[PDB]
Amino acid sequence: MNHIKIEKGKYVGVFPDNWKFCVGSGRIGLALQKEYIDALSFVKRHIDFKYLRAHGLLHDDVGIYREDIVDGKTIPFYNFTYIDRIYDSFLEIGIRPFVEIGFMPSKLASGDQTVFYWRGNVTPPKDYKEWEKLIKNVVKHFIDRYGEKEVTQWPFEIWNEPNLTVFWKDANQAEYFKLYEVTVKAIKEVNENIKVGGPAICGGSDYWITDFLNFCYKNNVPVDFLTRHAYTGKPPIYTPHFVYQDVHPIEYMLNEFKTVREMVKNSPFPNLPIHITEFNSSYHPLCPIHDTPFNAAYLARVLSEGGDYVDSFSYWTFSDVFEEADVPRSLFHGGFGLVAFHNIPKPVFHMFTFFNAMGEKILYRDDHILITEREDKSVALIAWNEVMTKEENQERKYRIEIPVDYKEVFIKQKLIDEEYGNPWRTWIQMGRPRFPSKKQIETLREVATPKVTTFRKTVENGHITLEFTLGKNAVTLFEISKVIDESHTYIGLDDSKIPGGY
Amino acid sequence: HIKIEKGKYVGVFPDNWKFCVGSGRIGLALQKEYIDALSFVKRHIDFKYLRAHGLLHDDVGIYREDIVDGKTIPFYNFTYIDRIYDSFLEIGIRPFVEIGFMPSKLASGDQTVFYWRGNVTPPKDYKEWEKLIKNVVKHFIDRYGEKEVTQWPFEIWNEPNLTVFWKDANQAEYFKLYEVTVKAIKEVNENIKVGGPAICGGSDYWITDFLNFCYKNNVPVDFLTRHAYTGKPPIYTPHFVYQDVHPIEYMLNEFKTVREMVKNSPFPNLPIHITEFNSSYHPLCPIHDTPFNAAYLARVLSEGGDYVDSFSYWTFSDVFEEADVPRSLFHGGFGLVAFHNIPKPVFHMFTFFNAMGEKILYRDDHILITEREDKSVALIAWNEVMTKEENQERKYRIEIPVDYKEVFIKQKLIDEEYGNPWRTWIQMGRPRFPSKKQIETLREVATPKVTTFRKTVENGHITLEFTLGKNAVTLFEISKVIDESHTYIGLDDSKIPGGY
Repeated sequence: MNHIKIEKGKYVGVFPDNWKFCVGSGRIGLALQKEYIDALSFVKRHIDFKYLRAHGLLHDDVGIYREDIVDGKTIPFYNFTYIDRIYDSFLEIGIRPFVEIGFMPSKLASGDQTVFYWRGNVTPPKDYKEWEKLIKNVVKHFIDRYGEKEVTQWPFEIWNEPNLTVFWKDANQAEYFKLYEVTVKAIKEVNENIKVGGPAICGGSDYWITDFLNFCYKNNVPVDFLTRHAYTGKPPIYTPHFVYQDVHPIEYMLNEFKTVREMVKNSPFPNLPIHITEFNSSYHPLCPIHDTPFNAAYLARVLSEGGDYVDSFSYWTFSDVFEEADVPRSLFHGGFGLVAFHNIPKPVFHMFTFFNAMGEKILYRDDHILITEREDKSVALIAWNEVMTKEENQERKYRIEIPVDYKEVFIKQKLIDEEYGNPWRTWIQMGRPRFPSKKQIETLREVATPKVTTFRKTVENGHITLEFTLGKNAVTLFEISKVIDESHTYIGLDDSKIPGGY
Repeated sequence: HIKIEKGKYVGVFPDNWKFCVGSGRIGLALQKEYIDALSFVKRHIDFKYLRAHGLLHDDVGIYREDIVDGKTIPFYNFTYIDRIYDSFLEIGIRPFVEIGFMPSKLASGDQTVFYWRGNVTPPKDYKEWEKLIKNVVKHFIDRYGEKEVTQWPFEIWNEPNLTVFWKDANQAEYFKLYEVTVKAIKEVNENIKVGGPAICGGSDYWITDFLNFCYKNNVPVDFLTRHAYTGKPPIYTPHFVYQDVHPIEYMLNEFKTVREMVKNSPFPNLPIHITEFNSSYHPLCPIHDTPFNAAYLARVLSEGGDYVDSFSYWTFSDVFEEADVPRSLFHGGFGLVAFHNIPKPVFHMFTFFNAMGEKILYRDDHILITEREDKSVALIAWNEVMTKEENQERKYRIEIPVDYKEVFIKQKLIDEEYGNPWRTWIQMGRPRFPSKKQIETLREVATPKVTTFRKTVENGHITLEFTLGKNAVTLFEISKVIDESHTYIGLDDSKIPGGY
C-alpha cells in the first residue's frame, strides 16, 4: 500500500530546524553531576541543540539567594558559585540556557507549599521589592560574567505552569500576572534587549493565553514570545514503582500547536514566537512508555510538522538524569530522557538523529513520512509507524518512485523497531536488573544502535523505486545518492580471483 | 641550622602519609567538579583510600520505603552509590566506608547537623538497621566481589562524643549501634575489617571505654579511629570562622598518647587510623588557604607515621557543603585543591613527600632527609611562623657525602611569595566569582618555584646553604650527573650569538 510518486523538481513547503532549537533537562542543580555533563556532551555530539531548558534556577541547591544578618537587619547575598559553574559548563559544550525563572527561594517564600521530591517552593514572594532586587542582581551578574552580546541571546520565561495549583499557590492568575510584571520589568531594566516571555501554562487552560496577552497589551508589559507545554497522557494510575498512562493519538498534540498559533494571531501581538518549552507523550518521570520503540515512532511526526506552527518545541528531557520523583530505582524506569544512564540511547534518541539527514526542500509529506531534498543532490526520508493498540493495523508498506538524474544509485537505510535498537527489550530479557554490571551495561550499548543496511541499485528509466515495510513502532531513514564508480581506475580488478566464491 | 652525617640511617619513612584523604559527603561525589578534582589530585598523590560522611544520607537515597496494601516494606536504591564507588575504583582509590548518618525514614528523632541536615539519632528499630547494613554490604560484594570489598575498611559513625553528631552524645547508645552494625557487616563477610569510634580530641576516656567494651563481651574490632585538630575556641561571623591554633607538636603528641593508650589496652597491636586531621576544624576558616597551613602541617607528614597507620587530610578538595555553598573562590575550605583545580600551598607540600625514599638520613622538628633506592638524596624543610613577633627566617647549612664527581640539584620552593594564589587573589580584589582570565592567572602562579644547579664535587661531599622565608616549604633533590658533552664533537657554546 501507500504508493508515492515524487515529481521531478517539484516542492511543497520547507523543513526548518526548529526541531533542534532547544531541549529540556532535569533541574539545573543536577547539571553539577558528572553523569549529567557526560550525557549532555554525548547528546551534543549527535544533535546540535541550541538551548537547554530546566526548572529550578533559583532553587536552594544552586544556592543563589541567601541572607546575612548584620546587627538586627538582614541583608541579601547573591551566591553565584554554582550557577557560574553550570552556565560555564553549558557554553563550553555549546548550548545556551533557555532560562526559566523559578521557583521560589525558601527565604523569600510566602508559604510552605512545595512541588516535587526536591521541594521547590511555589508560593509568591513575601516582598516583590526583595524579589525585584534578586532578579536584577542575577541578571547583571550574568551580563558581567558573560557579556551583553551573549546574554541577550538567552531567553527568559517567567515561572512554570502557573495554571496548576501544584505549581503556583491557588493557581492564582492575578498574582501570576503581577509576578510576571515585576520580573520582566526588572529584567528589561538591566538590559532591554533581553527577550522575555511566558506564561508557560500546561495544556487545558488555554484561556490563560488570551488573558495573559491582553494583560500585557493593556498595561504596556513586555512580552517577546509565548510558551506553553503539551503532553498527550490520559489520566494515570499509580504504583509505588510506576505511573501508567494511556496517550491520545499524536494528532492531538499537533492540533494544540496549530490552535495556539492561531490564538496569538488574534492577539494584539500577532507575531509572538511560540516556544513549546516542554513536550512528551506521557508526563511522568516514572512511566515506562518513554523507554519504548513506540515512543520514538509516536513522537516522530512532531519533529516532522511541529515547526509549521511553533518556533520551538523542546523534548523533555535529554537525559534520565532527573530527580522530580526521587532517585531512579532502575536503569530503565520511565524517565523522560533521550538517553538512559551510562549514555545508553533509547529509541527516541535515534529517531531524533534521523532528522539530521533532512534537507530544507520538502519533496513530499503526509501523516507518517517526510521526504526532503538536500542541497547537495541527495534525497532523504524518514517514515514511522506507531501502533498504539494490539489490535489496530500493525504494518505499513511503502513503494516510492523517486526520479534521479544518475545511472548508479547508493542507498543507506537506518532502522529502529522492537527488534533493532531497543535495549529495553534486551534488558527485560536480562532479568530487568535494577543495578546492572559493567558487562551488562555494555551489551545494552551494543544493541542500542540502529540497524544500518546499504544497497547499490543501477537504475531503470530515470527513477528509483524503494520498497520496504515497517513493522510495529518502527522509524526508518533512507539516504539516496549518486555513485561515481571508480572501479575502472583499478587496473586488473577482478573479484572472481579472490578465494571465497566472489 | 648546621647538619652533617655520613653513611648511616636513623629510621624508616613509611608510606602511611598516602594512606587516606578526607572528602565532602559521598553525595557530592556525583559532582563533575568533585571528580575533576579527585582525578587531578590522584594524578599527583597516590592516595589509597578516601574517607567521607553521608553514605546513608538521603541525597544518595539508599534507604526508601514502599507501601503494599497496608504494610511498609524496605527498599534499597543503589543507583547513586553504584555510580560513586564505580568512579572511585576507576580513579584508583577505594573508600574508607564511614557508616552514617541515619536515613530520615529510619530515624528516631529530629536533630540534624550541617547545612545538609544529616540526622544524628539512633534507629527507631535496630532490627531494621540490621537489615539495612547487611543488604548494603551484600550488594557491595555482589557488585565488586569479595577480594575487593574486603580491602575496604569500615568505620562506624563519626564523632559520637559530641552532641551535634550523635544526640545527647550517649556513649552507651553508640556502643549499641556499634555492636549491631559491626556483626551485621561481619555476618556478611567476616574478613571485612571494621573499627571505631571516630571521636575528636578531648574525651580519650571513650577510647579505652570503647576498647574495653569490645574486649569484655563479643564485639570484634580491627582498628581504632580518631580525629586530630589544633584549633582553639573560635570567633564566628556570617562569612568567616577564625581560629588560633596550638603548635603542631600538640597533635603530633596527641598521636603518641593514643598509640600509648592502645599499647596498654586489650589490643596492644591494634592499628590506628586518624580519619580526620587539619589545623582548624571549620570549612569557612581562611587558615586553610595560607602558606602557613602548609608549613604548619609538613611535620605531620614527617613524623606522624611513627605512631599511626594512617592520617587522612580532611579534605582533598573544596567540594564541600557542610557550611552551605562556598561564596568565594578562596573561603577557607578544607581542600588541598580549590575550585578549578587550583592547588593550595598545602597540596604542593604533599607532592614534596613523593620524593622521599624509605631510608631517613636525618630528621628533626623542621627537616627530613632521605635516600632513594637509586642512591640519591632528597629532603623537605619547613618553616611555620605563627606570629609577626617571632623568628621569621630559619637557616640551614647541610653537608652531604656523594660518591660521584658531578652533581645536579633541583629545588622546589613555596612560601608567601611563590605558590601562593591566595595572595594574588587578594591583589586582584578578593574576587568572589572570578572570570576565566582571573582563574588562568591563579593557575599560572599556583605552582612551586623551581630552580636547578650544577656543581663539581670536592673531597667527596657537597654543601647546601639555603634560608627558608616565613611560612615556607622546600624540596631538594641531589643526583649524579653523567656528562655527555664530550660526545658532542665540535661543541662550543661560545660560538652562539648572545654572549654564551
